[PDB]
Amino acid sequence: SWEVGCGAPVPLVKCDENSPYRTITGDCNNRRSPALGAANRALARWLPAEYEDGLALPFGWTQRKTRNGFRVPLAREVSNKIVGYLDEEGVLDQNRSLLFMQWGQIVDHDLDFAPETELGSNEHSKTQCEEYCIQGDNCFPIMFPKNDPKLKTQGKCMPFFRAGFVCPTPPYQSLAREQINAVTSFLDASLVYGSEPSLASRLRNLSSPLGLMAVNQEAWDHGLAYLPFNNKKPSPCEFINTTARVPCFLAGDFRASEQILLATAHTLLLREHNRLARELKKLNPHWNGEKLYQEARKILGAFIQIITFRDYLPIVLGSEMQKWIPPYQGYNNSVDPRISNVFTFAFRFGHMEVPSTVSRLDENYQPWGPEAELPLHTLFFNTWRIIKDGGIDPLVRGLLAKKSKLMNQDKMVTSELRNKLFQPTHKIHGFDLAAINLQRCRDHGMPGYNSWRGFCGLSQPKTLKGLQTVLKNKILAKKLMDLYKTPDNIDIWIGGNAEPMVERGRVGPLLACLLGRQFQQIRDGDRFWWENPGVFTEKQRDSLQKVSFSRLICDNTHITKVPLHAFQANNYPHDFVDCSTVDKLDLSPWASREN
Ligand code: HEM
Ligand SMILES: *[C@@H]1O[C@H](CO)[C@@H](O[C@@H]2O[C@H](CO)[C@@H](O[C@H]3O[C@H](CO)[C@@H](O)[C@H](O)[C@@H]3O)[C@H](O)[C@H]2NC(C)=O)[C@H](O)[C@H]1NC(C)=O
Ligand SMILES: *[C@@H]1O[C@H](CO)[C@@H](O[C@@H]2O[C@H](CO)[C@@H](O[C@H]3O[C@H](CO)[C@@H](O)[C@H](O)[C@@H]3O)[C@H](O)[C@H]2NC(C)=O)[C@H](O)[C@H]1NC(C)=O
Ligand SMILES: *[C@@H]1O[C@H](CO)[C@@H](O[C@@H]2O[C@H](CO)[C@@H](O)[C@H](O)[C@H]2NC(C)=O)[C@H](O)[C@H]1NC(C)=O
Ligand SMILES: *[C@H]1O[C@H](CO)[C@@H](O[C@@H]2O[C@H](CO)[C@@H](O)[C@H](O)[C@H]2NC(C)=O)[C@H](O)[C@H]1NC(C)=O
Ligand SMILES: O=C(NO)c1ccccc1
Ligand SMILES: [Ca+2]
Repeated sequence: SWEVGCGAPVPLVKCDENSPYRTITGDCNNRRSPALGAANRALARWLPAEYEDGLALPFGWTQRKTRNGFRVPLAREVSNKIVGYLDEEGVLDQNRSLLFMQWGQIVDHDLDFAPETELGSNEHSKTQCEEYCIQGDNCFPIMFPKNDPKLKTQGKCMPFFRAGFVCPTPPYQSLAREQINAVTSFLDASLVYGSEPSLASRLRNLSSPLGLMAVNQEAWDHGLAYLPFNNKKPSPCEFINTTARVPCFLAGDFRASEQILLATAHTLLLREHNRLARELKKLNPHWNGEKLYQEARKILGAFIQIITFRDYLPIVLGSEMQKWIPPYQGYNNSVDPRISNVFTFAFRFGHMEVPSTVSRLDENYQPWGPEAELPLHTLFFNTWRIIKDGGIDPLVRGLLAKKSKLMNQDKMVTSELRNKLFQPTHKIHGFDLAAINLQRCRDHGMPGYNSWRGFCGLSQPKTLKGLQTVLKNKILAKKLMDLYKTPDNIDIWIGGNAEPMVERGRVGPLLACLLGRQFQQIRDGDRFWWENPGVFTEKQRDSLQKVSFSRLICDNTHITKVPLHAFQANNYPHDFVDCSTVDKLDLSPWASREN
């Protein structure tokens, strides 16, 4: 038999064979094979892993060893000589709002999570790594090259730890090391509810039987909900500001707090759960807290799927969408809904769409006062700005009137993320997401760029001349070549994002294929897909295709003018209409009588 083996990080409890709801861990979605899709299982491999020693070591761990005859360049150099750029002018997407970049972060979070390894608390393994930069075990440092400013100021390297893997978390030796996805593979709102039983419970307001999610006690937004604070101390949200001491938010996903905007979207989804939960009491008064919790939750899952598949993917896969995601013909038991290891790196394209600053706007959408615009890095793990500086209406207006950063070949990643990133584990805004990303592709044992080129049925460059034509850019290919000595060693992340963009989307051929495939799979393979004959009622369905993110805002904030098409660029006030004119969720085909 196949490696029908491992699974140790795995929880395990049972399946009700005809239940009308998703489990909290994704289990039992597939009847033949229960665990398919579930949290805490290895990420799927669409191709064999590629390691230095064959089973666990990454390329660029042993200095002597080469990859196809050449040394792999240090990550931070690829970052320095290619990704980075100085001039922020003319870098914004003329036809995408900031929201376009944010919604993506929400979905890449709903689908995947690889926790780093961590067995070294109260040991000097966190110090033997940050302070002394000595490789070993799960400490895989990002070493700085020569001619690097950070050298003169931060040390020899940036600490970095390898991602957790299945079976244990200690020394494993026989099949190749596979990394862990720690959230459910189906798009189901597990970022709002959590992917664990342990946790979905702590997020809920059980004390009361209305199916409410627990909200913040200490603070309220002009009389509105706030994700609840988190116990865990030292939470670094109070480190960026020791005077204010405002903890991070506790949510379905642990990353809710990296940045003030993602934290804002998490609050817009929480309120809406409660808004639906309490409206569902009004129409079906004999429904218990659990019943309310589920049908409410079950809906939000639909809101996310719809918007994702209706308003988000076609302006991304562009014209390529149809070549990958055929219309929906119904659940197919033979499809593997799992998230592949490569997709988790393919979705990081969203990193080139992050602008350099976040704006705050007043009611007539104007600069919210003196310091209304802040550079991005002052917002990593920043909760005090929301709590003590306006709430979210000013911020949410921002995501609409403002634009995303257009990914473009000469300016890729903003400096805010490439030079001034802040990590929870350490205490300096001084990391590089590009380098970190590039190392991560290696930690996970990812096959080179041309492998994937071949996998998707695309040509495969072997020469500068070949690379110039594919990338359609002479200088870019040249630098890629000077560093990788062969298109075959080019880390897929940099590989994928350097290809020009497909017509009407925001990503190239390769990446369109990888993403194109994954969402096709998580849709055809989701038994709880919302367009699935059975999940909701026929009337209930027509009710739902009437949703917009524009409506979501109106119901949960005090913004009165929003646009009809939140994702594409929209100016105020021409493209801004008042809430009263926006279609709404008719919760009646839900209204029960006789239950
Ligand atoms: C201001 C915006 C953003 C910030 C500050 C940010 C920050 C980060 C950080 C620190 C990591 C951990 C990386 C690693 O250790 O390997 C990460 C991972 C990641 N990000 Fe982002 N990110 C942002 C936006 C986005 C967007 C917009 C997308 C997609 C549209 C995205 C997709 C991903 C993916 C796929 C990962 C690896 C995830 C996993 O599987 O655990 N990110 N980000
Ligand atoms: C950490 O957060 C602090 C509060 O959470 C923040 O200090 C607060 O912000 C400013 C200080 O410049 C003050 O706010 C308003 O009042 C001043 C006059 O004092 C006005 O001139 C300003 O326009 C402003 O609207 C608050 O009084 C101050 N609060 C306290 C208790 O001092 C810090 O700025 C943050 N520090 C860091 C390093 O991020
Ligand atoms: C800014 O981006 C927008 C999306 O990329 C774009 O609007 C879209 O243009 C498409 C053409 O690809 C139109 O196509 C739709 O036509 C009818 C609706 O009348 C529908 O039956 C079809 O399904 C089809 O999607 C749309 O009108 C629009 N996109 C959507 C999803 O409706 C803008 O043109 C861009 N702005 C500029 C100035 O270029
Ligand atoms: C159900 O979905 C699966 C997707 O994995 C489909 O699998 C295809 O079936 C063919 C047989 O005709 C296999 O050779 C391939 O694995 C898949 N086709 C292609 C072109 O790759 C399956 O056909 C779907 N079937 C139904 C009835 O829905
Ligand atoms: C959710 O459960 C109940 C229901 O709202 C919350 O109790 C309310 O608390 C606020 C002030 O904290 C006041 O409206 C009343 O004291 C309570 N009203 C009712 C109807 O009970 C409780 O605060 C929430 N639970 C959590 C953990 O926040
Ligand atoms: O994975 C993140 N964002 O997508 C993230 C991870 C660790 C610390 C801060 C942010
Ligand atoms: Ca999920």
